[PDB]
Amino acid sequence: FTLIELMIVVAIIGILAAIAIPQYQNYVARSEGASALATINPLKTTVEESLSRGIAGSKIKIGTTASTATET
Amino acid sequence: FTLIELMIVVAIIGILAAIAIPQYQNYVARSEGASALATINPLKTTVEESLSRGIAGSKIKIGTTASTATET
Repeated sequence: FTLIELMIVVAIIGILAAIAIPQYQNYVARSEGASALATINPLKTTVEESLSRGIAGSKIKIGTTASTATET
Repeated sequence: FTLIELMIVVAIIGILAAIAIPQYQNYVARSEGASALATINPLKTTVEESLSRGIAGSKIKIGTTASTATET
């Protein structure tokens, strides 16, 4: 092992560092907003259809309970 | 003091002389060459490292002046 060998390794370590890391939280925030909008968008169909069929607005709830003829 | 005593002394003086002296300047020259090579060998590491880090070749000088970020 020579000192030139180790100094070249140190220089290449420094060069391999310093790689600029761009902003990434904006991408995550935008994806979260898109996911939320895509999650709550189909619920417009449920509310509108239930209101069209006469189901009371107070009877339109959120859950996995089996919807009856009066509750959705 | 006898003449035989002094003649034995003279003979032993002559015998103690005449000791062949081999060549010795070759050893000194070889040691000087080795010392010079060992002196200038580590300077290869300095030049190569400075060139690797981007320091200009004209800025790589010899001296005890404190090396800066641009001069070595």
